[PDB]
Amino acid sequence: VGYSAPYYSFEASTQGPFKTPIAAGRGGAQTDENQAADGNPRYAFGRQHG
Amino acid sequence: GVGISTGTFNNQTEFKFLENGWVEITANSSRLVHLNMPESENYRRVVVNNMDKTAVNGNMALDDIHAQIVTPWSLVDANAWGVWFNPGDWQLIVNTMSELHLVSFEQEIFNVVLKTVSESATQPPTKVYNNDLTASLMVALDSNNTMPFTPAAMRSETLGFYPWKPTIPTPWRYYFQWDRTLIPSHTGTSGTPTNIYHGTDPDDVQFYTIENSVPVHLLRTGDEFATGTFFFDCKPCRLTHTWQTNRALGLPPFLNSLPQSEGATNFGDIGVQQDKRRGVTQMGNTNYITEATIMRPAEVGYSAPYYSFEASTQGPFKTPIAAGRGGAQTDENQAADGNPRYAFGRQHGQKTTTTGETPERFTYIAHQDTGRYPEGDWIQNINFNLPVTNDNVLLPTDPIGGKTGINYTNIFNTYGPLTALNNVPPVYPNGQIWDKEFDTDLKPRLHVNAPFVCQNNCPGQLFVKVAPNLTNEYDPDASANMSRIVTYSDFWWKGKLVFKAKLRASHTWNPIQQMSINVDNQFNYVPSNIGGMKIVYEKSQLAPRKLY
Amino acid sequence: IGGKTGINYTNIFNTYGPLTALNNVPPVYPNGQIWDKEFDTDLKPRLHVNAPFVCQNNCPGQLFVKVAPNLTNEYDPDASANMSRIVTYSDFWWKGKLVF
Amino acid sequence: PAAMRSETLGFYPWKPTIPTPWRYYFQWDRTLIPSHTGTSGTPTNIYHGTDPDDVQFYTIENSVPVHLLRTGDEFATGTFFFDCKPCRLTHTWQTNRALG
Amino acid sequence: MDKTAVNGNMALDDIHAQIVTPWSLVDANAWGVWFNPGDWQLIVNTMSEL
Amino acid sequence: GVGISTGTFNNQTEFKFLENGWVEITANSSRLVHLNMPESENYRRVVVNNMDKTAVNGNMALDDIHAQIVTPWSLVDANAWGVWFNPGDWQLIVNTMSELHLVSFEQEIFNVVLKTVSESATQPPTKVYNNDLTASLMVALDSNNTMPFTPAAMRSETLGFYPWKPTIPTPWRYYFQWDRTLIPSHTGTSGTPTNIYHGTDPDDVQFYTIENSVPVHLLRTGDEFATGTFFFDCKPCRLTHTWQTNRALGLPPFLNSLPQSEGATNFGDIGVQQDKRRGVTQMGNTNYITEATIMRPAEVGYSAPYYSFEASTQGPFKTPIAAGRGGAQTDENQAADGNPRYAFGRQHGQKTTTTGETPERFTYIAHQDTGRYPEGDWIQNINFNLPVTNDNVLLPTDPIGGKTGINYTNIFNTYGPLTALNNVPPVYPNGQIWDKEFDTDLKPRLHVNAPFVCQNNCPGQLFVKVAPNLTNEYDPDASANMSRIVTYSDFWWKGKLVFKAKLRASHTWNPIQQMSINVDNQFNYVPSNIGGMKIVYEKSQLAPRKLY
Amino acid sequence: LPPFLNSLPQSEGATNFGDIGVQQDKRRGVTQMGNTNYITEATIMRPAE
Repeated sequence: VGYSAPYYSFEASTQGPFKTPIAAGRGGAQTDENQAADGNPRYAFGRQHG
Repeated sequence: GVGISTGTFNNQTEFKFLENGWVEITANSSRLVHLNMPESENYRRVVVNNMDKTAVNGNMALDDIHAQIVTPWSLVDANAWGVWFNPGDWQLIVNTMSELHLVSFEQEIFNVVLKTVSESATQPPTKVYNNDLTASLMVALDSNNTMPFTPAAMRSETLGFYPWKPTIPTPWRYYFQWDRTLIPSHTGTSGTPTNIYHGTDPDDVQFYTIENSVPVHLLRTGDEFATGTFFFDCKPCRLTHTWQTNRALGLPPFLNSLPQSEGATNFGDIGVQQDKRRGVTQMGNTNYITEATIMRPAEVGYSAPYYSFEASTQGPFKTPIAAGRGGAQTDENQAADGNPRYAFGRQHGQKTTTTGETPERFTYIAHQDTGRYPEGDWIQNINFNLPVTNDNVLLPTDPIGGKTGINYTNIFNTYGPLTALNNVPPVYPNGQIWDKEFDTDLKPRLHVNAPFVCQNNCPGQLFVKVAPNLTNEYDPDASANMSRIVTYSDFWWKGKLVFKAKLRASHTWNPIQQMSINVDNQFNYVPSNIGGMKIVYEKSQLAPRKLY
Repeated sequence: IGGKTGINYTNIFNTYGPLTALNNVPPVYPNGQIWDKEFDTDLKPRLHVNAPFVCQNNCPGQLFVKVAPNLTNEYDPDASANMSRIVTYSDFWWKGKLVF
Repeated sequence: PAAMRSETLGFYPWKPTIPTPWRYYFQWDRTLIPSHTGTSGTPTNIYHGTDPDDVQFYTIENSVPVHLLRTGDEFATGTFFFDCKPCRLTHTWQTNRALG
Repeated sequence: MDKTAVNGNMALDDIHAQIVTPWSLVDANAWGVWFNPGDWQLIVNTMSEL
Repeated sequence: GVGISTGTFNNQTEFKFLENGWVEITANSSRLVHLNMPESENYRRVVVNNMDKTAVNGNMALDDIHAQIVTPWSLVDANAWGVWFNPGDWQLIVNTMSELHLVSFEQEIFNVVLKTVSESATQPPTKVYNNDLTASLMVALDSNNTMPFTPAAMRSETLGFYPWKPTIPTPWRYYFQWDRTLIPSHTGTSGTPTNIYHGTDPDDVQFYTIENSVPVHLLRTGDEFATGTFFFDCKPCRLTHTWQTNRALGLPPFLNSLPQSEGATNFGDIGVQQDKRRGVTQMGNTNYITEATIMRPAEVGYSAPYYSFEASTQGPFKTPIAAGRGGAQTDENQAADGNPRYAFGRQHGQKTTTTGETPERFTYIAHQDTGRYPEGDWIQNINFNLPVTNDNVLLPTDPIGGKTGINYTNIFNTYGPLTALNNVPPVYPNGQIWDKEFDTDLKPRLHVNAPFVCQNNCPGQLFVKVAPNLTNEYDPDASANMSRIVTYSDFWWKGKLVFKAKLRASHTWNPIQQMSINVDNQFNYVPSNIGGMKIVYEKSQLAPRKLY
Repeated sequence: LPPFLNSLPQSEGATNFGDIGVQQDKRRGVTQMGNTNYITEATIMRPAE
């Protein structure tokens, strides 16, 4: 159930580096805002959307 | 019969346009095949041991130890692009179609001839060629695909590529199980690493004979043979390449400032602080939204270990990769892994009139940008404090295992549930057309050697052999070697491959990349004053396609 | 690893393989995207980390809008200048209907 | 998808909104070598330009039929059906450690 | 380039080329466009698949 | 009506493949046309006399004297390749079709708007634009082709070539008969050669008005107009060029000796004395059979006088030629006669963002080798004694009339009953598509300005005009000038051209010449950071065809 | 198509000519004189003879 993937891994092809995506992050017993990790998405937005 | 031809020569490829932009390409190929009696009339079980070469520490990749069964039969293989299309036809396909479908295959043997060389050992020792009218050619079509599959194109051993040049089949041989152990080492590795050929696991043993498995046909001059039509089962082949990288997927950032003047330095500018932008990332602990940082839907391509040899029951083997690199960074000089290399002879592209035995070769750099610049890769500690500190980064520059010529990219693997890749593009003319899937529970998502893998059913292989032309003396109980009349046969082979293609449509304002003759390549498409011929390789997914 | 003290084997680690079981991404209300277009790639990704719904064979097409040019009395197509327009703007009502 | 930039229609029915300026990626070639704080020198950081075979310039005018609507007019897309596996509204909690 | 010009800042890369068009995009693909906190509660607390 | 659109924008070109390799191309073109009220509301009869310029001896070719009728109407012309296809589409046609058929044409006017400029002569003098809801646009389609035919493409005055850039029609004017006499002279010609504008032959007088001849339509916002479908009558256009010269027709000489080795100097050799060979010639008094001498069936191309001005009733005019040269010998430097030159603006190819009023231009060098190298020509006395003697030869080098810069090739003409030539190839994007035949008893075998000439029937011209928007004061008996409200109109024009094409087939082993983007031309097919656009011209009969 | 006159007579008069307003070597249009920029009425391209 789940898998391990390289973290804060930038890969590079024909147009510059890019972050390697992960299907799920963590959080729970160990991660909260403080137990911050990879895989969890972050949303930034304005007055029209929240 | 004796004075009657049993067939027709046909090397015409027809293009028949249907409705709704579908063409039906039917490639006819005809050759004169020359065939000699077998070295022996036996099956031979031979081992190849170059232990001496691997005996040098640091040379493991030079390993060639194997066991194989040598058979008295020859294989007629026509699965290579060059057998069916010429530079002319390829241009048509490649510049105007957008996808290819392999539909069927048929082949037939006609106008068989058997002669016997008689030497009138004279002053100037002479030899008379005579027709053996009642002699037979032996034909076997393994349509139930019993025999192990051996695509002659991985050895540049297919029929030849020119309709006005006679050809020959290859001696059929197949791998026989063996057990071998080889421990890697390097220049100056004290000692002698184990390098052992253990032998054969009895439970892995399978000796196959044509005679016991396929029905054999004897054809005399008057006879003829024809395979019927075989239909393949295969997903279509795209004739277009993709160019978008993770870096080019979706909505670009809105530029708050646009160039006011033309000029290679008059850039536009996002107008917003990288730590003050809106959008999505997968960096839960950061407020920086950059193009390297912003979220993309999946990953195009993947990272795999390079110049990685793996080892199982029979020796080391190179780990295969689905796509190499090349472009901005790799040319012949920016040489990498993943790009295939083709070596071949006079029958398949090496200039005909060229003297010398060095194969003709080429490294294929596709056009779909789906590979990697390992040199641009970097791992960096999760705190993400930015001008990253030498010990919160792993650069393709830092050494692993203390080896200075090894970095984490050589052992790296970023394949996973978000990987998106494309099958392999066609390599004209040296590339194989179709391949047999592995009879494995779980199968490979692609084959790096043919764009077409037939799953449930493939055409069976065609085996040929001069039947034994005994002399008056023959004693089956002698421990000697059967003495035969020197016989050879010439027959005509005619094959028919049908494809289905779809015509491309322009969708951009700007023109596309097309194959075209020019003052620099021109002479590669016409004979020499000597009649020398050559067949330069070409690319196939010239036009772009949007990935997303 | 590599003698870097702030890097360990987990940062370069990968245990994805033929026994991996995972689930697609959950919906993010209200900022998350609903649907996404699959990649026109031979082999496709098992999921998309940005939308729980990827439409394969067919997706709704995009909708583009624009005020057509409201020219003034003076207009010279062969001038290397910039077309002069009457300051126009438009307001319209958009109505959409999504069924689940 | 305008949602990866938080550029969708707005979320409140009683607040007027606006569409986003449409733009799309154009092929380019760039090289950037990683480095760190105190990396002697200046790592290659080059914008090479465009592979001509990767070039695709698209225009709306040449590709889609354009509709001019005046006040009296109206426009309607018809109904589009999606093709998508269902989305689960439940989470799993079992780890390899809790199976069987 | 100026920003990446600082060693250790590669992840701050934003170099790209794009086509700027005179058209606007009407995009409504975000949850917030179709449901309110009220509706979301209903879906999420009582349905099991969507 | 007022708030209702009466039309649709469409600039999509569709390619619909039929059976047996026939495509049906349907080119949709849409533009926003801007139109102003007329200078005057009258027909004007004006003469242009640049006598002063021709007044310089040696400047006759600079002649511009003519009479014309100036009309209050504008012409909507869309006959230029660039109006219907983009670089993208052209590549498709040109690289994959082998012949083109122009089938039909339709055009319509919609979404009409009329505004009136009101100036609030303020501090900073202002002006308000208001809609004149009851005002009318006047449309006239001369479908009986009454008016004299005036293809706007010979002046680079067609609709513009980009769908996202508004355009304008041209002020319609037509030639009015005049009589003029100009005697040629040269630098230092004593005296003043007659240079007279005699006036008009009364029997050659034809004053035409739109109002009296075509039905006029008044369209208000709510209205719309549509021409119906017109079918053309025209022979097909070939998309291939020929390359064979008289020198390459038929059976080559049998070579009695062939190169034994490869080598740019290892030639083969006919083995027979030029005066001892078999074969046919038309040199009844000679036994020499050479490639320049042996008989060919007819002649490909012809020789015509060069930089020849002829004179009739209205001034001198350049003698036209069906094909120029270029290739081995002519490039921009090996400049010659017969090749057309195109001058144009920002609306038709000149870079958009370029400042400066010099037209953008280009000389078109076709690909069909059907022209001449006058420099290689020679006349030689019938005795044919060979190392010909200076006075039994006329070389492009000897002077005629004692002029040292004139030779017999400039006055030479070898057109005759054995001449074979091809019609003119298409010039994308500045070239005209179709042309009206001459209503002459005997007609020209071709037109050097359009590959398509419609004989029996052509689409009629489309005339547009803002109707008079009078003010409160208007006195028809005043010798003054009618005072009008400053009105202008914007309307959308939509045209539809349908073609029929046939797909090409490979017939040679070697690839063909195809149009393709590359690192050197790439930036000519995409906008600038400023949005500058340009439309570089292209060639059209790229692939070869055998002549015989 | 005759050349578009950028200047028209303002007064009646057998000498009140109109004038093309453009330099013969700066005009748009077609010719068959590949090596020249002069577009005049004797020079401009006609369809046949």
